[PDB]
Amino acid sequence: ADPGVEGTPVVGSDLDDELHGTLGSEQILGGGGADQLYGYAGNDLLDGGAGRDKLSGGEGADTFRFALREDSHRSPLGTFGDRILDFDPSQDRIDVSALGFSGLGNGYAGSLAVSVSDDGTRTYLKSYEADAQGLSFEVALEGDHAAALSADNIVFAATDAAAAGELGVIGASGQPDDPTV
Ligand SMILES: [Ca+2]
Ligand SMILES: [Ca+2]
Ligand SMILES: [Ca+2]
Ligand SMILES: [Ca+2]
Ligand SMILES: [Ca+2]
Ligand SMILES: [Ca+2]
Repeated sequence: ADPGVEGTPVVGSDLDDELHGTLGSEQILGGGGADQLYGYAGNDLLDGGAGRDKLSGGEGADTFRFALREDSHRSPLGTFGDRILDFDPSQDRIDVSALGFSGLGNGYAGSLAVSVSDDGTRTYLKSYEADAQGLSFEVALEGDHAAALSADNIVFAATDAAAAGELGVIGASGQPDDPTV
């Protein structure tokens, strides 16, 4: 075995990249260009920067923090929402407080309302808060686990875990039939 990492933010910040990271914890920043970022194993921190970025968190509890208000957002000019390949909605988290919103919008089961492209292709998650300038937050996911997304893994509560976990999904009811045929 021989290390010699070609990834990490050390190279290609302002232009399109292919960064393959280590099997340990890292801070990954894409910078400019449509980057292909791969965090792999370890608890990683990931920012995309300018452009529509394609990114994997990999194994470990990852933090998709993003750079500024100008990252993973939509504006009247067009969308710049990033494209996450393998987000784990149980283990990983996505920050949005400094860049998008602090109060979650419309949604149910402790979530934000999800969207799909069609029968296939990517799924999306949207925030329904926007700036008066039309700067809103949306992000695309191609793992198609929209059915498991929750606002619990969307971190706007300053990473404080004193609250949350409030669910009322539990329950049972029925209308039984009694045929004799
Ligand atoms: Ca780059
Ligand atoms: Ca980028
Ligand atoms: Ca890593
Ligand atoms: Ca980006
Ligand atoms: Ca990882
Ligand atoms: Ca992960």
